[PDB]
Amino acid sequence: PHIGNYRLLKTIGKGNFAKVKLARHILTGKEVAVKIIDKTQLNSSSLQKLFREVRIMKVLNHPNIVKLFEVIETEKTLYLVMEYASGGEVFDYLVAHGRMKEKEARAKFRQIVSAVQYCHQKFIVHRDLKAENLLLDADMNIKIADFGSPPYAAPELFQGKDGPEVDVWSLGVILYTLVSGSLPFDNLKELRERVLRGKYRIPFYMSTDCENLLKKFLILNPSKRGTLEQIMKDRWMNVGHEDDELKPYVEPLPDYKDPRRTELMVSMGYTREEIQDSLVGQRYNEVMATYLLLGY
Ligand SMILES: C[C@@H](c1ccc(F)cc1)N1C(=O)C(C)(C)c2cnc(Nc3cccnc3)nc21
Repeated sequence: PHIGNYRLLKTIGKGNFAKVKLARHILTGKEVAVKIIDKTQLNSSSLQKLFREVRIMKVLNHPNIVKLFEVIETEKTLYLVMEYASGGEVFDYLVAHGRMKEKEARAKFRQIVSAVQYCHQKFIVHRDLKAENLLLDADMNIKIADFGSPPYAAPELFQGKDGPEVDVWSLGVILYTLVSGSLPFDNLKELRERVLRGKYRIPFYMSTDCENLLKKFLILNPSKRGTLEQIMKDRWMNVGHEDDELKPYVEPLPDYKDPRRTELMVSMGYTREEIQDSLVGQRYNEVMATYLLLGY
């Protein structure tokens, strides 16, 4: 229970060679979730997908996407240190709470759309968004997990045809999933047909407002599906947010020279130059991890 700068606590998840353990950054006392991946047992394609994830995770900085703090690499094992989302799975919440009232769903959906679009600003497409890919933090805010399933697929994804247009369909599914508690389309062929028809069951409690937005997402033609920037201006998206309309994610400017954190770090034996080089170089080393975590 001591992998590098971290002290391992519980095991919030296990699986196929990859296992997530709740840990604590010893220098800052902060809580993190360490994704421990055994590369010896990983196949040809999954390693390519893993390295894609690590490369993406490094560029993103959205309050609704799980932050990466450190990358601890060994020959056989890879350790990815990410922010731990205390709330749990949105899936278990939809299971327990029953479903979400449009007001609650709106708050969480604004974040989902903002986060996904932010990836799109950077020409990054998730290609597979699911309600069991969505996490909740302490204050019940969405935290999109990782890039590491079929009812969430687009029509042309069956028709044999990969860009941002795909993520727009999946968000329609996600929105429906949140407000109703169920999947809009349901063996194969039965799912293939119902998704291709486009016709989904509209629940009795749904508003005209919410159904219009679903229509903006769930469009059969991939070429006729709206962008996330034009969908952000939708009425349902801004109900109780009249002055604060949803706009493409801000992205804060870099504060690589915080005096509070740098004095504490220089005290720890870190050189002022290595603190700067690690952040400018975006190395995600023990220096970078210590700095990002100190800012909490
Ligand atoms: C364990 C795993 C995860 C991710 C998405 C899920 F939908 C379920 C589990 N997982 C991860 O890989 C990473 C991003 C490191 C992560 C961070 N935080 C949490 N929190 C959590 C999940 C479930 C119950 N209580 C807490 N799970 C994480």
